[PDB]
Amino acid sequence: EDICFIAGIGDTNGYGWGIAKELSKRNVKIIFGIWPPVYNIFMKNYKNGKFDNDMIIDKDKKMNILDMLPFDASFDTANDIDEETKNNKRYNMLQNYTIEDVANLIHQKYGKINMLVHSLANAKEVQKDLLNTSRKGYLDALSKSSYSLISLCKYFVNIMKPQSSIISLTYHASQKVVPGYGGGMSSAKAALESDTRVLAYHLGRNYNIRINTISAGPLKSRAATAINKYTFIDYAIEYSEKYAPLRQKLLSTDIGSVASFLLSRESRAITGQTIYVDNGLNIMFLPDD
Amino acid sequence: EDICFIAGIGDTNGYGWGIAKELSKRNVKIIFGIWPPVYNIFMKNYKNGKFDNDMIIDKDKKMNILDMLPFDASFDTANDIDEETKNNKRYNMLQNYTIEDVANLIHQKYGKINMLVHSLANAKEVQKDLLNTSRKGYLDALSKSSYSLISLCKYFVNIMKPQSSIISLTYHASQKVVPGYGGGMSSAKAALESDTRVLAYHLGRNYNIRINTISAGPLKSRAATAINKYTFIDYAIEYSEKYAPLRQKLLSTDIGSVASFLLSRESRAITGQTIYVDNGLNIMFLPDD
Ligand SMILES: NC(=O)C1=CN([C@@H]2O[C@H](COP(=O)(O)OP(=O)(O)OC[C@H]3O[C@@H](n4cnc5c(N)ncnc54)[C@H](O)[C@@H]3O)[C@@H](O)[C@H]2O)C=CC1
Ligand SMILES: NC(=O)C1=CN([C@@H]2O[C@H](COP(=O)(O)OP(=O)(O)OC[C@H]3O[C@@H](n4cnc5c(N)ncnc54)[C@H](O)[C@@H]3O)[C@@H](O)[C@H]2O)C=CC1
Repeated sequence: EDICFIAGIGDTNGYGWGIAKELSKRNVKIIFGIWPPVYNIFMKNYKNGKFDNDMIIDKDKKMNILDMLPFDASFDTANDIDEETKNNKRYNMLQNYTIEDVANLIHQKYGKINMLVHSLANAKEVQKDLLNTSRKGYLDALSKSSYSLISLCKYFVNIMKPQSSIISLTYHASQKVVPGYGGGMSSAKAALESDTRVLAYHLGRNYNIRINTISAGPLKSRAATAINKYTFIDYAIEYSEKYAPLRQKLLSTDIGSVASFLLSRESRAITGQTIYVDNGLNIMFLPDD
Repeated sequence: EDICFIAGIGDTNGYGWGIAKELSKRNVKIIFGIWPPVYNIFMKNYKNGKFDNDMIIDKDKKMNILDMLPFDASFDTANDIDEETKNNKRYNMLQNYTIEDVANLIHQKYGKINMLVHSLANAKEVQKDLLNTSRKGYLDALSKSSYSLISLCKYFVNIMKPQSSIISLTYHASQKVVPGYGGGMSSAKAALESDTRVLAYHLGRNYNIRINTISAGPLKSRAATAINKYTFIDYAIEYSEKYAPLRQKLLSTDIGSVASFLLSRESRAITGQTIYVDNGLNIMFLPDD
């Protein structure tokens, strides 16, 4: 029985969904971690069957979601919750949404898991360029998009089985400059990739757990659409579809099937790596046009 | 009907064999390309059942070998083979072993294939360090170990279906220095890796075909043993098992399962990449003890 917790899903148009979809093809139980502010709305859409078609698997089956829990990557433990949030309308009717709390919650209800997916990003000033990003906004991007991975590993390793696997999503902006990806997001991804290597060492040596990161190509999702700089995401997609070695549309399931492989034992020898799933765009220097 | 041609197998102790074994789990037909000098010995052992145990695939499956053909990567076409090798004791009783001839041969007997594996390397002066390698020895290593890939692509591309996949094997000595990996082999691996990217562009744009390379960890194979440096290989294996993030023996089938994934459609969005399957050793800078 393989159980996978996916941190970072707010709809069916992101990478988290493509990953859950592909893992279902392999019969793995899925648990969603939903950011509190969109939890109730997500449950409403779910309950009203708005995701039904999106849950049908190729092999003529239904995606099996074990559970859906409110989850906020910016809070490590219960005593980290501040006043302003502890009174927020969207957080009031919710409890146990901190990293340690969800880990205890999952362990208590379903036992130990063996697959972990970090699929979340957030930066307050993603619209501003690096030079004009404030210290507060910069640290916010790193806390939510980078440190969250470290904390997830620290708390979930206690409820994971040996030889389990972890993955996260990153973007090439960390290695090469892409104008438009601001707010410290490029910085956060750079830390994520570096941290993945160091975590691979500690997790590998002490628990025999693997951890890799997938560098994906452009995907018109909510997080992306909110980067605007006809917006940043529309440009990257068009560019990728014109100049990438492989001229085909990049689907969330393309990252999903690769994630599925990295999360399985088929890849027991791969760890601390940044795997590119972008139709090869990253190998290009000079375009044809 | 998936058909894969594996170029570079002289026994069951190499990566070519582990790859063949893993591909058989997915029921893909295997065609072996055997270097002429060792063709007779290999057929002899196979015939006398000296590989029957190695052909056992976990699930009691029996490795499915479609065909076994003599093959020499140093010759592009029939009129490339010199008089000497032509009348050589080991080549006399054989024919159609050049790159162009095996392609036409496979096509004529089985039609188009969709999987190509370049699993060979060779260097006359591997025992010498770069500084002391002659021009002749250097060009020989590149000719046999690097150009062979480009040539294989040129002739096999015509007998491959769209969306097919190609992989080769490389070693980290191309990116970082490992004393002992001489004769221009480090050079050859560097070329192969760069060529993999360039070919991904061409193969991808014109044939919608993918090509990637696997950077494997140390394996005590025949080619590896030739690198007399208690030999280079024993050191590398011992060093990998004591310092890699994942302390475990690296099996040929570990590279095999990754090869299998890259050759299947599950990796449609990956191309031109160098994927490390080395228990994570490449991410380390300073060893522990
Ligand atoms: N869309 C793209 O073009 C690319 C995306 N990526 C990465 O893929 C990952 C997922 O992003 P997408 O599928 O693009 O977008 P997405 O918008 O579907 O997913 C991001 C999720 O993070 C959640 N989030 C924000 N702050 C949170 C917090 N404090 N706690 C928990 N959840 C929180 C949101 O609810 C959202 O569902 C991100 O890490 C992103 O950087 C990597 C390459 C490209
Ligand atoms: N063993 C190791 O530690 C590592 C090996 N590699 C690569 O893996 C690939 C396969 O090597 P191994 O499994 O190590 O050794 P192997 O010695 O079993 O296989 C190489 C094969 O190439 C064939 N060969 C040599 N010249 C040829 C020619 N002109 N035409 C056709 N075949 C020819 C040999 O018969 C041999 O079977 C090589 O490209 C090697 O560089 C990459 C990382 C590590």
